Amino acid sequence: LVHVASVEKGRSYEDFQKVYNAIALKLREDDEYDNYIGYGPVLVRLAWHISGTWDKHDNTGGSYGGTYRFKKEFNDPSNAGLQNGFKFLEPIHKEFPWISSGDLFSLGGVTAVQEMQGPKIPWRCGRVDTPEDTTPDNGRLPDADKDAGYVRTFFQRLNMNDREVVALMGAHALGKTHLKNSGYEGGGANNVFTNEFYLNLLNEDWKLEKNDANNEQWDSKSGYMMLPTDYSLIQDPKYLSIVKEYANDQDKFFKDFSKAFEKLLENGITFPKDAPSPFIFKTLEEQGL
Ligand code: HEM
Ligand SMILES: CCOC(=O)c1cnc2ccccc2c1N
Repeated sequence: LVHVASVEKGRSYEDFQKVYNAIALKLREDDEYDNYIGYGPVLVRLAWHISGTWDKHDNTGGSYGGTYRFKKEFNDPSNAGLQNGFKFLEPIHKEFPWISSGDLFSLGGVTAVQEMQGPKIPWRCGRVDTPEDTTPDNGRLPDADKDAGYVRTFFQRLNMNDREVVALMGAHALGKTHLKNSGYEGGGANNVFTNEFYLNLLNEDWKLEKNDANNEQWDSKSGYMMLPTDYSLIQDPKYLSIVKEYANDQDKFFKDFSKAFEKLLENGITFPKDAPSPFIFKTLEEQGL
């Protein structure tokens, strides 16, 4: 099973920058969403979920196929709430129908991260829409009620190591949990990409409680929350070290996240030797737009 990247015919950097810009402009002007969080966080989550289906053992799933457009994956309980990201991207796709679904979904996550003042995420095109019988079964994305051993084992399926895992989890500084979506409630409702996930883990006084859906979560007096899988990053000594490193080094966190997030979005894709170099898109701000 090889998924070879194939550049959308006749497209170049500028074409993709235009799609980036459309997403970013819509992020700016659809700012009311989810009590003024905006769509940034959910678009980051969508990019991660469409990528997180990958299995290194047989090379199935991941972003290449754009199979989130299909009913089985669209309706995965693990993807509850992602329909909002899909709806956001739908007019974007109609404006730029030449882009593959997987390129669009992954590009939305890149754009969201950069537009929320995150690190630049290099991004490669060439994901190709594959048929419905390539859609991965439900159950490939991770549960939140688990411990560090689970997180570590889970992520080995996506060929991620401890540093990559800890880096990627910093995305949980963004957005919030929604009881109706996941059985968890709360979060900072933040839309600026920072290293505050790690600072919060280390600095808050956390109490493990049951929530209204009778799930376990960690709550702070200041009103932040952490999933059991989030908190496992300070229970495990290897993860804790890296948590401390990112809490104390914003630039290192940015750089490591950029690498891990790109890798996440590219898992399962074979890039031929004559493929274009990754693109680094300019923000609206850098374009004076
Ligand atoms: C152990 C792995 C992970 C687990 C168990 C997990 C679990 C969760 C849960 C339960 C939610 C709340 C969803 C809702 O209630 O709407 C959430 C939200 C979120 N997750 Fe994760 N996550 C994991 C890893 C990741 C990764 C690797 C990223 C991206 C790099 C990511 C990005 C996000 C973002 C941005 C949100 C907020 C979305 C919003 O505000 O709508 N997560 N996650
Ligand atoms: C502000 C950083 O710490 C948090 O408040 C926090 C912790 N875990 C989360 C897990 C999922 C979504 C949001 C999350 C979140 N916002």
